[PDB]
Amino acid sequence: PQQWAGVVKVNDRMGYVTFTDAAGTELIPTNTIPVTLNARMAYIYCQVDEGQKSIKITLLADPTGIDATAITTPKVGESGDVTTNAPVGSLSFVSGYSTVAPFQFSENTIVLPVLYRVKNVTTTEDIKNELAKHTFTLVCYTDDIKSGDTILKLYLRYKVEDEPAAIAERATRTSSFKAYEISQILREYTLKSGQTKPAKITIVAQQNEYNNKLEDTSTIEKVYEIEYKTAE
Ligand SMILES: [Cl-]
Ligand SMILES: [Cl-]
Ligand SMILES: [Cl-]
Repeated sequence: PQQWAGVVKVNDRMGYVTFTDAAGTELIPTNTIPVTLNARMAYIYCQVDEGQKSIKITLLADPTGIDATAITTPKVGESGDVTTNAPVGSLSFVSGYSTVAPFQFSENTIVLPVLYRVKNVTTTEDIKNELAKHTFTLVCYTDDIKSGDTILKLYLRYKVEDEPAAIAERATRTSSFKAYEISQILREYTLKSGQTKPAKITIVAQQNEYNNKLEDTSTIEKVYEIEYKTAE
């Protein structure tokens, strides 16, 4: 009974939820309690049921939604823009037998692995409340897109909804995947560049390997690359 965890698209199949992996295989839950996850994208932990385009699975944990917001705005300081107030640890961590970095899920979706620092809380309610304070927004500044541009550059804007000193104290290591539907971004990129698709998407992050202080001399900028692929 092979086991697997990973990022999947969430399907609404006439009211029942199924999933689709990055290879395009539909994963059909056979759990006796219905899946009720309301997300566009998810992280699941599962096993393949015995008796082998669709595979029946048993979920081994409650599915987790991982949707995050991608926006376009013309430049820094305009409507919808977000100001970073915390550094990530990295946009990479260990998944399976290797490290994973920002990657392409489908023509419409990309995924950021985020390694970051949270407050040390212990009640289930508190942990859930703490996690909700962290928002990872990808921003495309459309004024920066010029005619012919083959590179789509996105800024990770990471905001913690807490006071500056409490942000600085966070030290508990956490990992999460964040999935971004980027069709609207791609549409705007096409209109400004005249290109049908970018050769690559770049993700620009403020990260700090040592502490959670944004204005620390250890905070660096790091650019992660995604080679953008299509069936066409
Ligand atoms: Cl569920
Ligand atoms: Cl509790
Ligand atoms: Cl570049």
